[PDB]
Parts: sequence; C-alpha cells; structure tokens
Amino acid sequence: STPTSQSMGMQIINAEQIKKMPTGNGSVTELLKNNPNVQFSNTASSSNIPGELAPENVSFHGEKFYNNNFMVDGLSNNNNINPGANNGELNQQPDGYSPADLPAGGPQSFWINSELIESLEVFDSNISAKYGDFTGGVVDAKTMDPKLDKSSGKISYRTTRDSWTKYHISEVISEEFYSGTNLYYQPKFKKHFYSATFNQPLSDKAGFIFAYNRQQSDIPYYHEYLQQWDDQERINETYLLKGTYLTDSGDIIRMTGMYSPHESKFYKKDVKNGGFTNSGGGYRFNMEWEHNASWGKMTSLAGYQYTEDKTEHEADSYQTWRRFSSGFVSNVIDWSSSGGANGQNSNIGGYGSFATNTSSFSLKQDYELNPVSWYGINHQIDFGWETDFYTSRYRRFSDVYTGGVLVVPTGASAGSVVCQSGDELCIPGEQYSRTRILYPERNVQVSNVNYAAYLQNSMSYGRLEVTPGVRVSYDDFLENLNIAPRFSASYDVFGDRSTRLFGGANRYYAGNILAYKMRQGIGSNIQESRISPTAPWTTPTLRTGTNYNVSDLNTPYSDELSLGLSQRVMSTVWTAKWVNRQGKEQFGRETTTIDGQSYRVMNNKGHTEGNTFSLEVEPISPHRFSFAEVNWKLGASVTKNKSNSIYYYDSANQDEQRVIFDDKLMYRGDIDAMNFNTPWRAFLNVNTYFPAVRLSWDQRVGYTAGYKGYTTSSIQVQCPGGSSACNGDPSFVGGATEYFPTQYDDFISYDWRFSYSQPVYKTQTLDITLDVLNVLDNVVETNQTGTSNKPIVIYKPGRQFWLGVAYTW
Ligand SMILES: CCCCCCCCO[C@@H]1O[C@H](CO)[C@@H](O)[C@H](O)[C@H]1O
Ligand SMILES: CCCCCCCCO[C@@H]1O[C@H](CO)[C@@H](O)[C@H](O)[C@H]1O
Ligand SMILES: CCCCCCCCO[C@@H]1O[C@H](CO)[C@@H](O)[C@H](O)[C@H]1O
Ligand SMILES: CCCCCCCCCCCC[N+](C)(C)[O-]
Ligand SMILES: CCCCCCCCCCCC[N+](C)(C)[O-]
Repeated sequence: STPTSQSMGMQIINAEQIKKMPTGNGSVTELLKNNPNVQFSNTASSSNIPGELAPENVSFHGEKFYNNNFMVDGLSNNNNINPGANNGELNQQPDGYSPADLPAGGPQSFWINSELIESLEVFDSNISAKYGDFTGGVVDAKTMDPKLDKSSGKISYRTTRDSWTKYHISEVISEEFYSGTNLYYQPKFKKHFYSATFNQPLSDKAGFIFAYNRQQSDIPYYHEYLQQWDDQERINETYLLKGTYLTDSGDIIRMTGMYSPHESKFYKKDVKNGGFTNSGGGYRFNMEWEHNASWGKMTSLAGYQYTEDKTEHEADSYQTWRRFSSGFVSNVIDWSSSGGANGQNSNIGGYGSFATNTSSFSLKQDYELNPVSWYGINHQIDFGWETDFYTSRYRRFSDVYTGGVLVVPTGASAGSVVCQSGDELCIPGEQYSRTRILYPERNVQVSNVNYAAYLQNSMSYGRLEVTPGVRVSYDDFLENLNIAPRFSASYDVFGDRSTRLFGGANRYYAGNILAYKMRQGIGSNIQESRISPTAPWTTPTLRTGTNYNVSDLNTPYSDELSLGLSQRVMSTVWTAKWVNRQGKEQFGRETTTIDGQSYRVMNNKGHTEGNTFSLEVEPISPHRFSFAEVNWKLGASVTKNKSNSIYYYDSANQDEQRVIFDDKLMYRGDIDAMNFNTPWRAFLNVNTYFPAVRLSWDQRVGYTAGYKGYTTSSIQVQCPGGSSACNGDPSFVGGATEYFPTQYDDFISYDWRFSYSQPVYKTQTLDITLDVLNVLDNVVETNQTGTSNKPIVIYKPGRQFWLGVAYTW
C-alpha cells in the first residue's frame, strides 16, 4: 500500500464521485475545482465564451500553468512545444490567422471528456520520485478498463444553449457583443455531446472495450462589410479501444489504442474565403506487460504517440483588391472588407496550411518490490526507468503567395491593365500587383531522446514513516542532467490513527518547451517586384522578419516544503496543511545580437512563489439519517502567490521598469501577481440520495474572496514632479505607469445536479441528468482589462442549464 505521507498530498476521484459533481463541459481541469491547492485563469470561465470547448487552464501553488504533468493512462499528454501561448489568454486572431504563426493548442495534447475516465489521480504536494516533468502538479487520468464478467454498455446524449444560458456583459461591449462580429463574443450557440461505450468479454480471461465520445459546438459569426453569417465550429472527438489478456502464467498483457482529434473552425474577418481550421490531437498505441514474481511486481511498457497542431486555410493565396476609389469602380469586385465612404478594399483568401507535430516512441519499466524488514524496519521499495525518443517538426506544406502593393491606374490610363493568362494577381482591365510576397514551403525538425530513472524507499518503524527518493533525468535538448531529491515523512503520535503529522521537502524539475526551436526559420518570406503586369517577376529577396533561436539554458525547477496535520475529531477527519513553493529558473524572453542580426531567445530569468494554507473536513461515512442518505465534504484555502513581470516564456524582462501601483512608486518586478492570485476560497459539496424515488441531488456551494481589478494610466506619469509618489525616490527621473485598483466584493457560487434513474427492461436503465450551474444567477467580476481610458470587466457565467439522457445495459 502507498505511503501515508504521500496520500496526504494527493486527490483521488473515482467515476461514481465524478458523476455527483455538477459540471458544464466535462473536461479534466474542471474536476480540479474541489482541490484547495489549485487556481484557475481569471478568464478561464467567462460569460462571453460559452460555445468554447477547450480545457481550462490550471496552476498549482501558483506555478506556471504549462508546468503541470498531464497524463492519461499513466502516459504523458503534455504539449512540449508551445503550451503557454499568449500566457493562456485568447487571441482575437487565434494562432494561424497569420501566415507566420506557430500553432498553439495549449498545455494538453488530448482533450479528454469527463465520461471516458475511471479515476483521476491528482498530486500537488509530496509528489513521488516516480513522477517527473513538472514543477506544478501532476494530473493522471485513467481511462475505462475492460470487465470480463458481463457485457456492459451505454449511449449518452447531452446539450445546452444560448436559450438556457443567462449572460452578463459589461455594457460598453454589449453593442459589439450582440452583433456577433467578434469570435470570442458568442451570444448564440448550441453544444451537443454524444457518447457510446461497449464493454465486451471474450473469455473467462480476455476482453476488450470500445468507447467513443464527441463534443460539438456551433457558434454563428457575422461579417459587417462582407455581409455574411458563417458558423464557427468546435469538435472534440475521442475513440478508445483497450484489450486485456491474462496469461496461463498469471501475468497480464494490456493493449490500448486512442485517437483524439479536436478542431476549431475560424474566420478571418470580412475576408472572402477567410475560413481556416485549427486541428489538434493525435493518437496512441500502448502495449503493457505485468509480471507477478515472488519478490514483487514488474510492469513493462512500450508506447508510440503522434500528436499534431495544424492550421489549414480554405485557400492557399491571399489578395487585397480595390472595389472603388476616386476615378475607379470595379466590374468584378462584388464584396468589401472596409465600408469607407470614398474608398473600399476587398480581401480574399488565406495563408495555406502549416503545422507542428511530435512523433514519439517510449519504453518504460517500473518495479514494486514486496516489503522487506532489515535492521528492524520495513522497506517498501519502488524503482524504475524510462526513455523517450521523440521528433518535433514545423512545416509549411506548400508555397503561399500574398499580393504586394497595388496598382489601379485611373485617369489618362484608366482601362490599361493587360493580364497574363494564369495570373492570380492581376484583374484584366482594372488592377494588378507590383510586388508579391511568397511565404515558402519550409521545414524545421528536431530529433531527441530523454532518459529517466527513479528509486524510492518508503521505510517505517511503526508510528514513524519516512520515504527518501530520487529522480534522475537527462534532456538532450538542453543537455542537462537533473537530480531531484524527494523527501516525505509522517508520524503517528499515539497509535490510534487519531493524530498524525507529516511533512516533506522535494524538488520538481520541468519538461521541455522548445518553441524557440520550432520558430527558427519561421516567417521567412521572399518578395518579388515587376514594372508592368506583363513583366516577369524580377528581384527576389529573402527577409526573415523576427528571428528566433536556441540558447544555453538551465532546466526550470521548483523547490517544495510541506508541513501538515490530520486530526480525527469525532467521526469526521479535519486535515490542515501548509505548502511553500519557490519556482526557479523559469523561462522568459531576451533579445540578443549575433553578427548585427538580432534574435529572440529564451532565458532563465523568471521566478515564482506559492504559499497555501489548506483545511479539509470530511465525515467518516455518510449520514443514513433516514429516508434519504447524505454525504458531504468541505475544502478551504488561504493563498498568496508571487511573480516577476516575466509571465511566460515569451514575456520580455520588464522588471526594472518603474511603476506607481498602490500609492507608492516601485519596481514592476515586485508588484502583486494578477493572474492565479485569489487570496482565499472555501467550498462545500453535498451529495444526497433518495433511494425511494431513485433521485440523486448533488449540490456545490462556495464562498470566495472577490476579484481585484486593475487598469493602467494610458499616459506615463512623468516623474521629477507630476505625482506626490515621485518623492518615494526624489532622485528618480523618468516615466512610470500608475495602476488603479477596483476591489470587487466576495461572492457566493452555487451549483446543482439532479440525476434520476429508471429501469426499462430488467438489466437496462434510462438516466435523466440536469445541471443548474449558476443557481442564483448572481453576477461576479472575474477579470479586468484596458487602460483607465477604457476599462472593461468580464463576468462569470450566469445561470446555465445542461440536460443529459443516458441509456445503459
Ligand atoms: C489507433 C491508431 C490511430 C488511428 C488514427 C488514424 C487517423 C489519424 O489521422 C491523422 O492524424 C494526425 C493527427 O490526428 C493528422 O496530422 C493527420 O494528418 C491525420 O490524417
Ligand atoms: C537516467 C540517466 C541516463 C544518462 C544518459 C546520458 C546520455 C548522454 O549522452 C548523450 O546522449 C545523447 C542522446 O541520447 C546522445 O545522442 C549523445 O551522443 C551523448 O552525448
Ligand atoms: C504544523 C503547522 C503547519 C504550519 C506551518 C507554518 C508555515 C510558516 O511558514 C511561513 O509562512 C509565511 C506566511 O505567513 C510565509 O510568509 C513564509 O514564506 C513562510 O516561511
Ligand atoms: C460507434 C461510433 C463511431 C463514431 C462515428 C462517427 C461518425 C462521424 C465521423 C466524422 C465525419 C464527420 N461528420 C460530420 C459526419 O461527423
Ligand atoms: C483507437 C481505436 C480507434 C480507431 C478509430 C480510427 C478513426 C477513423 C477515422 C474516421 C474519421 C475521423 N475523423 C477525424 C474524420 O473524425
């Protein structure tokens, strides 16, 4: 059995516990909301953005949001190229809009639905040497296994809508919002979730399981100027197939296969054929071999996993044409993109396709030895190793041409454009392009190999438990070998199990980013010119634009200290604990100069702190108090998190800037963190079951410290005189931007889930499921944008209904 000091710092959510928490989009990170050690992006749940299907972003003890280890079925599900794009916030032009974009796709490469999952193991504190490639938390999601006894199976269906959603939108925006001209202002929409599961035995000793799961979301979108309604789309799919076979020997062989594409359908604004789609996800193949020997257990795995973020546009060339201007009106340009009174231009097309992928083959092996007493104490030993050979690419699939400067001869020479038979950049009689920019077919490619091994020894003298462990890893990307001591202890103060202390000190090293590699060539373009529209294209010249590059880096780590205490007061367990995290050597941005050419490059100048006091109360067993039965759980936390100005790996170092902030003139690097920094929150869950009418009545209540919004001075406060804070440093001379707080008040969150089951033909049932999400519909500020000039507040979703129908057998 696992050591008591490590369980103290992990969560376990089995499938029946999952079904009893009320949910929107079922997604992995959503399930973390009952964990007092985690926080979410200020924008992660917002009323502007239903219809969106991605996973929320999460940060453990205020560590980076892209420094978590997300696993599925114990294997990595992390994007190690570009996971923290735009520090996790959305972009009015999602990445791929523009020709020279590095695709994003976020911290998880497979977006797995909250069905499909048997158990979720969530480690945040005193983590095991067995787990690496994180600074923050570990989030292992175990999919459904086959059963060998019966032929289970289920078909579900589930939906929500704009009708059914009550919105909260600022005014200021409400005009623009309801026009539906903004991608991420979605007033009208429909989500649809299908699922199908087949459990299937073959022998007394072998069976498989097929599962499928589709989430889809349609969002209308309008072009002013172009004057068209197009439909945005969001599709997530998961196909899953697992066999298991028990040998004559008593050893076990498993085999998994997964395919988890997701895509997002977008539109370049007011552009004829402006469409483009952003595919993500990929697939897996496992093969796993348990062996049960006299000494212990030995599980040996081989795996392969292709994952890919690709942007693909409706067309592979882009033009900007003129509809009309002084002296000119086209017979051929129907549409417009601008609406100027005296001049209108018309954009058409797009920037080809292009992508990043990672192909990777993995070989794990883990040993669980049987306990062994030696020199008077028990030795639970684990050890193991693993190695991963991977290859990352970026590719533009084919040459994409953009139109350059325009000509529109008018007046004396008004009709005189004479085109070439094939010429995509010439409209006979009207207009042509003098220059033309070619973004070329390209390819950049890394192939690497990481190695890791770990040894742990949980020893116990009775009363005591003390588990020193080591994880050693080497990435040949940075070529660093890192050694991570993990230490975790526990003491029982009087037999009993009534009163136990525990603590520990550990170090977690992160995995790779490697975006700066993939961007190396990126944004190369070759521009040509021509005198007339029958001249040949003449003077090709290669520009690179912003150049990116590799540098000599340390691997970012996080150091931990923990101390806690678990009391059993009555028939109710009160466990309270402290954790502190120094996050160190965190990647950021530098501009460096090589040969007169300049280069964006990664540094190790970021840093973070995390400090959390967490309490947790939970009764021993449910109350049967009588005609129904009720269980309950209660979490709470107090949380101070810190940060540089280096928010993520593409943030430049603006620490030495001077900034006014709360009343006194100070350096920017020392100001409060403004994402993942809610000072406290408490939450209670109550699951109620009325067996008399087969009705489940699940409620989540929560009281939460309010948001604190900031805005900034549009104009820098110049400083010898010009603010009475300039005296905080009389010598200082220069500018400084002032931050203006608005402290919103603490708020009550309240969520419901009903689930009624109903027999149909003996062994079958039909299940009705209803979620009421913001029950009181009360308004809460989540996030604040803009200068003081124009401040914009964003709110948490109002009351929302989800309706589900399941059919089991
Ligand atoms: C279980 C074995 C996997 C079977 C899935 C085969 C279908 C994969 O389809 C492919 O997947 C990649 C990422 O999704 C894309 O980049 C490819 O262009 C696409 O054709
Ligand atoms: C768990 C600890 C294992 C240590 C292995 C260190 C390997 C360092 O050795 C390097 O590894 C590269 C990638 O594998 C090779 O291609 C290089 O030739 C070699 O310099
Ligand atoms: C068994 C008792 C568990 C509680 C451990 C006390 C942890 C105190 O630890 C301290 O907490 C401060 C917060 O006020 C932080 O400012 C400091 O960084 C930290 O050293
Ligand atoms: C038994 C379940 C198998 C899943 C069937 C999925 C069928 C659709 C495959 C994708 C094709 C696109 N579209 C829009 C028709 O769905
Ligand atoms: C892991 C076993 C699952 C195998 C399923 C293979 C998917 C077949 C492709 C059908 C079309 C899928 N897509 C992307 C169009 O939706």
